[PDB]
Amino acid sequence: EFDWQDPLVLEEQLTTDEILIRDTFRTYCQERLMPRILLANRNEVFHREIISEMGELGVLGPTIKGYGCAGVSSVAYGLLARELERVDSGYRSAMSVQSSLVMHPIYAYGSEEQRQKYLPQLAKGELLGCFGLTEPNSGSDPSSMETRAHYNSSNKSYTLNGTKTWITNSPMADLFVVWARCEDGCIRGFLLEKGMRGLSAPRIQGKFSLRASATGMIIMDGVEVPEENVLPGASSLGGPFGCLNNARYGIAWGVLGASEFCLHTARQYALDRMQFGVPLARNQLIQKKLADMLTEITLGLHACLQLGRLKDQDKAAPEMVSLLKRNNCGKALDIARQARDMLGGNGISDEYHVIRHAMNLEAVNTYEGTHDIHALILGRAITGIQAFTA
Amino acid sequence: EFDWQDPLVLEEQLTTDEILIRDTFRTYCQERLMPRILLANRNEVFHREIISEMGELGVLGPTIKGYGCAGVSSVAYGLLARELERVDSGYRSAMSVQSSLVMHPIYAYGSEEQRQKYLPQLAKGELLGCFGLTEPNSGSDPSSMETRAHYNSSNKSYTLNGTKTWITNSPMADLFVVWARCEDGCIRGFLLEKGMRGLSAPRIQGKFSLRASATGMIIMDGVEVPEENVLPGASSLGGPFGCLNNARYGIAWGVLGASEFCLHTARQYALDRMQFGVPLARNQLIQKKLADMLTEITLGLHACLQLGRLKDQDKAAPEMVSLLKRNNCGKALDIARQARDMLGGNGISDEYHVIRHAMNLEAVNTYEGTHDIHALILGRAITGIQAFTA
Amino acid sequence: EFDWQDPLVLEEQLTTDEILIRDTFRTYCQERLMPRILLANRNEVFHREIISEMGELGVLGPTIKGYGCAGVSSVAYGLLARELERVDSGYRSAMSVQSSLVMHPIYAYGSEEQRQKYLPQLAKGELLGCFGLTEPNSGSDPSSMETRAHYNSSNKSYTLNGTKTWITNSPMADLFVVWARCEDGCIRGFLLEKGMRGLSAPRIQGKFSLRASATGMIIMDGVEVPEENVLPGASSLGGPFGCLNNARYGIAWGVLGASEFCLHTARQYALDRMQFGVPLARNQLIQKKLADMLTEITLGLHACLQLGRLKDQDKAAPEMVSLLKRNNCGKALDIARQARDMLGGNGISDEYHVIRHAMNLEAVNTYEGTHDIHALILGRAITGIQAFTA
Amino acid sequence: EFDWQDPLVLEEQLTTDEILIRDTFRTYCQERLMPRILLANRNEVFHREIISEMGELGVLGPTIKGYGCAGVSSVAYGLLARELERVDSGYRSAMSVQSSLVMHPIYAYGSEEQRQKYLPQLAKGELLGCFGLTEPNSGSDPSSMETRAHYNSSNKSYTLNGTKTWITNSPMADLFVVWARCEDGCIRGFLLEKGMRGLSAPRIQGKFSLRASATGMIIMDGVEVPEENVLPGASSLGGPFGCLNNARYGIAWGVLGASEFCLHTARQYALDRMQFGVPLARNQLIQKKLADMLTEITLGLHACLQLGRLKDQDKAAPEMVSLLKRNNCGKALDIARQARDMLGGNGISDEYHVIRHAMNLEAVNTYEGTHDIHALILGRAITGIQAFTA
Ligand SMILES: Cc1cc2nc3c(=O)[nH]c(=O)nc-3n(C[C@H](O)[C@H](O)[C@H](O)COP(=O)(O)OP(=O)(O)OC[C@H]3O[C@@H](n4cnc5c(N)ncnc54)[C@H](O)[C@@H]3O)c2cc1C
Ligand SMILES: Cc1cc2nc3c(=O)[nH]c(=O)nc-3n(C[C@H](O)[C@H](O)[C@H](O)COP(=O)(O)OP(=O)(O)OC[C@H]3O[C@@H](n4cnc5c(N)ncnc54)[C@H](O)[C@@H]3O)c2cc1C
Ligand SMILES: Cc1cc2nc3c(=O)[nH]c(=O)nc-3n(C[C@H](O)[C@H](O)[C@H](O)COP(=O)(O)OP(=O)(O)OC[C@H]3O[C@@H](n4cnc5c(N)ncnc54)[C@H](O)[C@@H]3O)c2cc1C
Ligand SMILES: Cc1cc2nc3c(=O)[nH]c(=O)nc-3n(C[C@H](O)[C@H](O)[C@H](O)COP(=O)(O)OP(=O)(O)OC[C@H]3O[C@@H](n4cnc5c(N)ncnc54)[C@H](O)[C@@H]3O)c2cc1C
Repeated sequence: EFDWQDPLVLEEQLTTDEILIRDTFRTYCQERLMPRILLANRNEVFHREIISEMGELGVLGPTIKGYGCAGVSSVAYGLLARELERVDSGYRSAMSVQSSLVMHPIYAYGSEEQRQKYLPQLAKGELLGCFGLTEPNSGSDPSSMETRAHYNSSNKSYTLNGTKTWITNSPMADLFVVWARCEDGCIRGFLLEKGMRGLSAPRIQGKFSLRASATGMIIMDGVEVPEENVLPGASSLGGPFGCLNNARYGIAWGVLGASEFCLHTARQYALDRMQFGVPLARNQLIQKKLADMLTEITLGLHACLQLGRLKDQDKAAPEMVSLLKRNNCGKALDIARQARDMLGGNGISDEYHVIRHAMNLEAVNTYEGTHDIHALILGRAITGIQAFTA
Repeated sequence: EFDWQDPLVLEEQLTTDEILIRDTFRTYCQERLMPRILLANRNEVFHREIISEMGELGVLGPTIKGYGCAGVSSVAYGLLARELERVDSGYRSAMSVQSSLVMHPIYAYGSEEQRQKYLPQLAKGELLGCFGLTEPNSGSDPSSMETRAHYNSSNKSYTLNGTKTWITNSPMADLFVVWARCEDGCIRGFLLEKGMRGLSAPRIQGKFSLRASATGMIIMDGVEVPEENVLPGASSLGGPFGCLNNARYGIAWGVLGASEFCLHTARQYALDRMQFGVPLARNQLIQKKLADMLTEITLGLHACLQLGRLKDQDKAAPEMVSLLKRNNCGKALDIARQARDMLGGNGISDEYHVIRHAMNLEAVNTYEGTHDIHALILGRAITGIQAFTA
Repeated sequence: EFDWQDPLVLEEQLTTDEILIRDTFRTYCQERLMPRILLANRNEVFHREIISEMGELGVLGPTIKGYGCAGVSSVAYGLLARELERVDSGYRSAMSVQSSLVMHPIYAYGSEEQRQKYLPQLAKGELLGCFGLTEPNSGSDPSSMETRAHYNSSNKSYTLNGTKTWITNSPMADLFVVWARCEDGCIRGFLLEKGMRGLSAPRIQGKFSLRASATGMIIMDGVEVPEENVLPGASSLGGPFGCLNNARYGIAWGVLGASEFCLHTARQYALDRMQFGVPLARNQLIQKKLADMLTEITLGLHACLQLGRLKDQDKAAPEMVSLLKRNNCGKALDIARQARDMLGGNGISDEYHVIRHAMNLEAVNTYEGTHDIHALILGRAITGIQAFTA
Repeated sequence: EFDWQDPLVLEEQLTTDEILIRDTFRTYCQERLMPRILLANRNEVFHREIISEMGELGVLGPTIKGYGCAGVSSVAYGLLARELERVDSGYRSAMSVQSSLVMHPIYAYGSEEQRQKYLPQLAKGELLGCFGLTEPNSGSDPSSMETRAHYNSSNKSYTLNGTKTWITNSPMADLFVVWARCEDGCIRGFLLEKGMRGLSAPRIQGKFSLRASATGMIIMDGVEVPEENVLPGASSLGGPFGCLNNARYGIAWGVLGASEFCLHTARQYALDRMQFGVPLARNQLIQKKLADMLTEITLGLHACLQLGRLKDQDKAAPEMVSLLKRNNCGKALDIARQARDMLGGNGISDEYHVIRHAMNLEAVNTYEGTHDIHALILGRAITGIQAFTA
């Protein structure tokens, strides 16, 4: 009766459509993505085609209704993220950005003109987007951003000056969703396009996490943005923070995919690998580790399902997402690390993949809110007292 | 939108009946049990009346259909356990025994005569029962039990000899469900009654955990048991192990009640207690602890709900129960310990209750399968390889 | 070559005198203290005689030179604390107070008259002292104390008003060293004596930690203190904090005694206790725990030795003591908890002693600076930035 | 008085020579090694010159007396390892191999001819050596090695067949110390030299740990070894295990260097980096982490000193080394991981170095005995019962 691959029977909680979506995508991930990841991660190569392929599959911005989007459930989105990360976090990162940080904001805060113009191309993967929020001196604290947008009443345009750093996709992006503080004090979102004079996106080197993902900066040297390129629905941090919650939800699901991959790899290895005349799996010390991995993965999976259902009922609060994002990323990191220890020397070889996941989850536990920041977010909600600053 | 008392909205997952049952019982627990626990735990006093009271409420053996039992869902049973333990583990222990270790076996493995005869009295709390499995040299390993039952073909009866130890309720029990190895090699269950010649149940002293619970031994000096007092439905360890899973399920839910109590107490204390001119809740170190407690409690609550639903569909496997029992008891223990540290000096006073829960959860994490035994149970299920012995 | 009872050979680091002192005291502790601890802890009984006995042995205020004191090394003091706590923390607490919190301050900040008058009696155990610093609203933050001392220029005396709580020895104390804020803003130390009008010391009930220790309050209802009873060498928090470091040093050593006791008990139990046809010690899960316990104990022992040597050279800084106090108390707590889990059901019985140590170490990790406060103390020293307040 | 860079004043425990040695080497490491590590690690480049340079400095095989070796203390050796690893584990690995796994065995188990012939060249870095013990199917269990050596009575030589894997330095080694099982059942050590027919040493690719170190295999296709190339002092596992303890001792010290580097980097970063209008160092959550790092580093440093002193007195047992190797490597890993989390996004860049140490320590915690194997080694010593196998 017990199936270690699905202890609490998540399967019977999914709809036929969700199950169908998951399996279909899984096939694509295993057939087209797994075979390119080894060298991609080793030589820091991101295949632009990947976005086009996922575009044809209609996986980009799946929860969006209309504009060429699937219009599927939040749970389906979570299931998609899990299958992508089961392969690699870098790949899932590229998809999170396109879906939740680029398409979503244009959909929720954009004008109908902007939706009509960008969504269809983004959905089909014709345009690669990026989300510019973080800056050299503004990470956990967005109120410290220095990127400014000055209004030109005569030209009915804005002039942007600033630097965004650690931006996923920027080096090969076509559309840039940038957040800058305005003269009125409010921070707004601007749509920039490659080619605009004064806009640069150099690549960041020396990464030892999310190597199969393109990461760069966004340097704006007096970039002039037409008024029509401004997002009319966002005013102050609420716009970005809102988008952030959608990306974080996808992340809470995704890391479970990476964990499951690590669990499966460690398990099979423990059964195949022999020392002292028996398989490693025969040892108590080894079995306890496997039990811990399965336990944490399971608790996170069913919690994510619940959040996904609440989300579709418009009953999901940002704190809920922080709770699972923080929990799953932290737990996922520990799992990948244990798995690495379990494969011994072979574990430091990327040929065995676990080392790649352990490295990748390092970055995942940091971006979209650090583990400690999310704790403080929960702390504020629990006590009603803010403790970020002094 | 966010309610820290129910982060993922468990409430909307419960039926009106379940909610009604929970609240009704909660009222009883807060009005009748909380007021007696301070001194009960301090002076090791178990109020026999408690079983009668719960009997009138019809909370005893709630999942049983007929025989004067409520016939409620597994989730309802879990909800009941949670409210009882929110008060004290010792109290919930007395109820777990009566319901899952005494009534359940008589219901599933007993003859119709035994059901008709015992269930109604047990349901109303007229009879206090106990479950005798563990022995001085047989704890984590039941195959080592030395209690033997010899058959008397002439009298059509059995003669039992042995010692059961660390038995909840034994000192004031009326009915004893004892497990002994038979001459044929199979271990069977026998129903003994206070008064039988050769049967003794002395109390155990020096307990510093579950003090409000009566704990003793069961000494059998050639006790003669009529054949009709044997449970015809059990043959070898499967009978007790089966019952054990039902008790463990209730335990997985219960410890969450104790955790929630500790969380609420620590939280309120952090808000009321002031040092350095501000409430303790203002400190980052304090807020992280609260965030961790809420996180673990939440993951366990929704996992338990899922298990409860599967259980009512007859799709629950023993491994599922081990996973949650091990997880929730371990996590609950850490939570009570953190809470104790958070109340400082006052935390070692039973007047603040947290110290009582921390002590109680010590025993809970040990009985009904130790934390490590459950890991091995999961390990066997995951690898297909047994690692209990060498 | 390897001796698990002393992995890094601490023995060859001790002087013949230190070794002699340790063994002599050990004999007393095992012969006179161990036999009374079971019931003492169970019924909350502190034997006043214990202080007289240690007085005859000359163990009280051992580092003090003259006044009938041994005048031994700091390491000897640490060794003494370790042997006392190997028996019980409550007992070591009574000795820490007498030696470091009562005798030391009178020795360092007192007038020659006060030394001549009190030290000899305290050294011989004729007088039982206590240290009154903590108050209901002043624990981790001493600047919040409300006990005030008003000067009476005419009578050349002070009038004290306030309440000290959670004070070790107060219910049966003869001498009270109380700290109160003065009209000039500075906090001074006053010597009070039982019998003074307005002075009350009721006992605290409901303790589930350090039960063999007498703990009470110090209520001062307009107590008049002669000027000669004021400690001329202390002015503001430096006096108490200075004394505190001496007590904390003894604590860092002591908890290692309790840990060693828990390690030895768990080890022997694992060898004697059999399940699954072999001793528990045969299991990998069990052996890892023992390895962890030995490792932490060893690291702490040699660190304490080093601190002790520096101390005698007047090169010990308060931060050094915080580091070891915080480390050893935290680690000791984990060790006792693991040991308790290792003895299973029997572990919750005080007959097996481990449960007593686990409970006791709860209080030890809280008093003389909480685990988190000491972290902040280290944090300030490392960064040069204070983070206690906001 | 308190200096966070040396809490317990290790400095006053070192001799003038040891201090002189440390500082002299430190200068070399910071001036010649630090500047090459960034790209070395990034592009997997090991500079052969490094061994020549350390050879001129006389740091190779420092504890050896004569043969052109320094003949310094064990503590000096530890101090050297700490300064090397403060730069990079890969670099220290190359030195550990040359000193403890190549020079030491030739010194202790070799013939005078072999010493005269190899030591002088190894000491000056003229020859690069490697230690071949591990095989594809023989890691934690050496008794499973398949490399065999057949004796040729006629030629008075041996023929070796087998494969060694994960061997540090092999791809550019001149001398190979290989261990093979003989026909008599005993395993002996053979000295091979590059150029011998049938000997191959291909490089291993895909490493994501110790990248600045050359790692390869040793394939022996019927390699013929003269009798004079056999180590006359080793017979069965004792030879390699003996050498292993010397390398492990150096490792226990070394990882503390990497930890200190991570602590210093995280600390400075916390002081320079600002968010929410204050330096990160102002936050409680940040300060606790720093306190933990300093605590563990300190406990390990003084324990290592003690072991080093015992070693020079020939009183060091293998278990002592396991205890510190296991402890320091495990703790060092946690420290590097925390530091990485503390630098946020920048932490995944090798430009900030912490990510390199975290990756490197992964391998260090695995080789020379895994964390769990060392636990079992301690477990056997503590209980007298072996638990490696079943
Ligand atoms: C691979 C990768 C891809 C990324 N892609 C994008 C992208 O597409 N778009 C984008 O906008 N950003 C992106 N980012 C950046 C991510 O959003 C930011 O890295 C994160 O928000 C940045 O904070 P920080 O790195 O400056 O960390 P900081 O937090 O400033 O500093 C690091 C440490 O400080 C701690 N800390 C901070 N404040 C406090 C406090 N008040 N109390 C206690 N502890 C505190 C943190 O928890 C952490 O441990 C990416 C980052 C990475 C690594
Ligand atoms: C308050 C209380 C009430 C109880 N009430 C009842 C009752 O009503 N009815 C009843 O039948 N029993 C009862 N029990 C007993 C409980 O069921 C048993 O205590 C538990 O099953 C007993 O095992 P043990 O205590 O002997 O532990 P043991 O496991 O024998 O030993 C303790 C340690 O050994 C470890 N260990 C054991 N085997 C292995 C292995 N193969 N590998 C690795 N580690 C191992 C355990 O995990 C544990 O840490 C009660 C116990 C308590 C404390
Ligand atoms: C058995 C026993 C015997 C004692 N004997 C004596 C005695 O003889 N003499 C005496 O003077 N005292 C004595 N004490 C009291 C001890 O000195 C005090 O209990 C301790 O200093 C009191 O602080 P608190 O209990 O109020 O804790 P509080 O710290 O006020 O509150 C508890 C929690 O708040 C946390 N906290 C507090 N401030 C901060 C902050 N700024 N940031 C983050 N976290 C914070 C603490 O770390 C802790 O977890 C005794 C206590 C006990 C339990
Ligand atoms: C960078 C690097 C450099 C190296 N350089 C050298 C060198 O120069 N010379 C050399 O000889 N070797 C070298 N090695 C290899 C090192 O000595 C071996 O990797 C280690 O001994 C190999 O064991 P394994 O990798 O097969 O692990 P295995 O232990 O076989 O398997 C991995 C896991 O199994 C666990 N495990 C194994 N047995 C048990 C048991 N009985 N009970 C419970 N758990 C168990 C381990 O603890 C571990 O977590 C190097 C390795 C690396 C990564």
